[PDB]
Amino acid sequence: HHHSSGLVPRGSHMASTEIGIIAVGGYNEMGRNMTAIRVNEDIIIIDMGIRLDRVQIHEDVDTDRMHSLELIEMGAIPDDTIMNEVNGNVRAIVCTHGHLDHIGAIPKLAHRYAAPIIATPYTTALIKHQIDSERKFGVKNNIVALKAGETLEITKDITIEFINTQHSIIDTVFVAIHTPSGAVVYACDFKFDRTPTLGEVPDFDRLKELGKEGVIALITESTNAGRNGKTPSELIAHMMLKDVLLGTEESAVGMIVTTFAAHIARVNSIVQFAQEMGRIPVLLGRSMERYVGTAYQLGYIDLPENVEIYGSRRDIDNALKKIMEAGKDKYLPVMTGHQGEPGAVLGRIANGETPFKVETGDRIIFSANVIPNPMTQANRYALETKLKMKGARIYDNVHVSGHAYREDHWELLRMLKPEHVIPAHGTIQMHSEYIQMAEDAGYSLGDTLHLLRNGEELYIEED
Amino acid sequence: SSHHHHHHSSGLVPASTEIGIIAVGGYNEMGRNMTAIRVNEDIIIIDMGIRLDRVQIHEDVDTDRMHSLELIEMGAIPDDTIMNEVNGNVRAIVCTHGHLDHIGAIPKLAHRYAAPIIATPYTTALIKHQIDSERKFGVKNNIVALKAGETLEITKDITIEFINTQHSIIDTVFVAIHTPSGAVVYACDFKFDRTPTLGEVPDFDRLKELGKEGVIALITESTNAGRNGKTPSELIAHMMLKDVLLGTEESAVGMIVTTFAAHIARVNSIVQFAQEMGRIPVLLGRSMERYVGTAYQLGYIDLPENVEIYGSRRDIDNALKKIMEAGKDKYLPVMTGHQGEPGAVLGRIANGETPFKVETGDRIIFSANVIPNPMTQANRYALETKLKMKGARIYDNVHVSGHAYREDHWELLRMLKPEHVIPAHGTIQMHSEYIQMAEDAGYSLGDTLHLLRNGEELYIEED
RNA sequence: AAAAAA
RNA sequence: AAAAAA
Ligand SMILES: [Zn+2]
Ligand SMILES: [Zn+2]
Ligand SMILES: [Zn+2]
Ligand SMILES: [Zn+2]
Repeated sequence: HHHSSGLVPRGSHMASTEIGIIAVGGYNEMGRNMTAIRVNEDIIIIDMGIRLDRVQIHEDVDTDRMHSLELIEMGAIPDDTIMNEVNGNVRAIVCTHGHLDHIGAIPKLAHRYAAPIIATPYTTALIKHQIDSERKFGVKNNIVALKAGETLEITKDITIEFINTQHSIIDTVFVAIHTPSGAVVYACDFKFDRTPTLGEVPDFDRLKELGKEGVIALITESTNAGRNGKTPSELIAHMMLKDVLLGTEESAVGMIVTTFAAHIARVNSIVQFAQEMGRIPVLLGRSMERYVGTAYQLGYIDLPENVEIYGSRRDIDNALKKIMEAGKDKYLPVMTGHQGEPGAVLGRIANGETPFKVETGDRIIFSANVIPNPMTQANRYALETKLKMKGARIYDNVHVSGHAYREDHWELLRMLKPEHVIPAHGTIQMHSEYIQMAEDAGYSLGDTLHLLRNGEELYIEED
Repeated sequence: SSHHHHHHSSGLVPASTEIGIIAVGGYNEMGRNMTAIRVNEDIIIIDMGIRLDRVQIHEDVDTDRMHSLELIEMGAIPDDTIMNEVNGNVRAIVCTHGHLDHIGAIPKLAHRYAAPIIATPYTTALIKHQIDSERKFGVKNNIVALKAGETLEITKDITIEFINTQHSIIDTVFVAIHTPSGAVVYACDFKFDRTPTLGEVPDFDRLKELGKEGVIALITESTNAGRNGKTPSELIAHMMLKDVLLGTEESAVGMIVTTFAAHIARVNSIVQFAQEMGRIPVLLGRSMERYVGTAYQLGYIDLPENVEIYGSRRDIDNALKKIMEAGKDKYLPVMTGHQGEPGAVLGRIANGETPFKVETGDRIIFSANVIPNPMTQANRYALETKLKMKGARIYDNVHVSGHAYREDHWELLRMLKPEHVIPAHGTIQMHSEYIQMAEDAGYSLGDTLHLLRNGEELYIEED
């Protein structure tokens, strides 16, 4: 009557953890990133960012005076009101680095959470400055510096680990949240760089170790997952910049370099080249003085003792007057204004509001890309037109990306071996590209590969 | 009553040379370049090239068997019949380098001119091979090897000087035709590279000397004059390739590199990297063997004694079978097929017509660009689809251009100080970009800056 | 941005 | 691909 069919060994389940991946902002767009990681009833927030272009489309703005609710209505700050309906209490806010798409919304949203703000030293300095620049939301959260390779136990069941990585700003980290059932890894704004000009090479060994210890979920940026191959190293930008600055038959012509003030590796390269060219490096711009000086006071960069740094309008105008009468061949001005921002040094120069006069053949080196949005594109077009009309020669895009490419994401999937993968930090189109890469690696959409929209919670019941 | 005055000039001399710039091919399109420089009745032809896409659009066509007139009707070679209306006798044919857009039409057009063919040693080797495979015209011009930095006296009034430059193939030169009234400089397919991995740095000193001695006219390529800034050095391609090949956590996976067979510097880099990776470099492909062997056999490269080189179908299939049974992680195959050419090694592999089987995770590195015309785009798309469907990971465009950018052209204008400038070697759109740069430098179109079409002769007289 | 092809 | 603004 009855035949035996077979046997199956049932596994043990010694620890049941309910994980929640909550997408607050930056899953439908570039900017205003915010993620919440729930471990049963505790919540770790990662990255309260701003979306700058939605600010730029309104002329009468002054983000500093606006309340967070209007900023949410504008879509510039993550709509974190969904947090009142996530089942848990926030125990920490973590920021992976100091870019505004990760810390820009801190002074508008952090004060409502009874939780510290945990970040790397440079990031904590930048967060403190960002909060100090507003006196409308009095945000006085405890601010904790956690260095890369260090751990901090936030709950008996939750620990936070920073992993060193590379990016277009120093002191970027992966975040690993360790839970009774494994690790949740957050990797947004990262880049593998085996030859960085500043810092150490990302911790591939620890990444393999984490992959072997158990990763429940990987939250990772999708920004350049559609660019084939691997990201070029910062060394490539360094060498291209060296060739533009030194490899020329027009040594004694005027030269200006503009780049991101927070791109400390790039700025460091530029000032060392200045020493090679026999020119004095002159950093111009409030943001230049702030960011480079902060880096210097934390021991992140070294600086030649002939460097000159001016952030004040009249010190800047005076330095430019001194440069003009001493000879532009005698200095290398590194200044703000690469996106044509009004009020930045290069834009005031282009408008003739300056003692510095651009002449035919003067070289202007944009060690940056143009941010692909119509607003910044219009500003850069106006600035470049003005500079070209005064005879300047433009060296654009002397630059490499700060984001992992498709094959970098492939390698990170192979190292971390996550049970689940969640693309973050982009549009649904960038997520599409990531999804096709992840399917190539074995993941399945809606099963182990998850497409989230702003305001959605993915629940993971890990045995 | 009314009165004024004027000084009449003397009709006396304080012996007249007429210069002619004749555009035959390559001024309306990419490919089939050919220029004629006339000094009163003597003519120096520069570059009889082929335009390959006009061949590719016709099904199953044997250019080697075709007459010159059918090829001209196809648009695939310069229409030199206009030479029967130019008042002079051709005294020399000069080729600036061995690319097919400069030498491909030689076995169809050179034999009708009572003149030698003058080129650099490597270029002469390639020309001799090109003639040997010709099967319709009996070509018996003498081929004279002239090294860079040497001069050769062609007529009582005309000498030819080669100046070394950098390009995507070794032994490229500028040509300076010295006449009684000054020099005519031809600079097509050149690139400034202060750190080349092969050859010497272009002779900037001689270029300045020429500019000060007197240059009547500069004929120059416009190919990338619309690219802002300066061309990245070949060292950049070298370092990107080094990082792709060496910078990975997947040491023991299969890797295949494809690149231009004539890019001897790139191939040299790849083989030295193979030595670093602990793999055996195996060059596969008829063109690979021909070009690399000619370079090695003339002392342009050195090669490790473990290198293997196979141009024959069965040596190739045997080497691939040996690679599969010895382990793909133990070899670095450098092969033809980067444009998806049918019959090339990579294409036959993708078609599964070889012992080599591509598996998931195998890396295919195109150290090349996709040539922007619909035919090669279709071929590369088919090849890439086939490779991706077999699990390959694609690293594309690990590559830098071999052509000067806008500011490189600016500095060459500043060095050579030509009286007249003539853009060549591109479409009228590329010439538009050049013209806009040259107007920035003081030239005026139709006066000292001249946009010529195929089949036009520009006259340059003495004041 | 000018091949591949034995 | 996330600013500037003494
Ligand atoms: Zn960032
Ligand atoms: Zn970001
Ligand atoms: Zn060429
Ligand atoms: Zn060419």
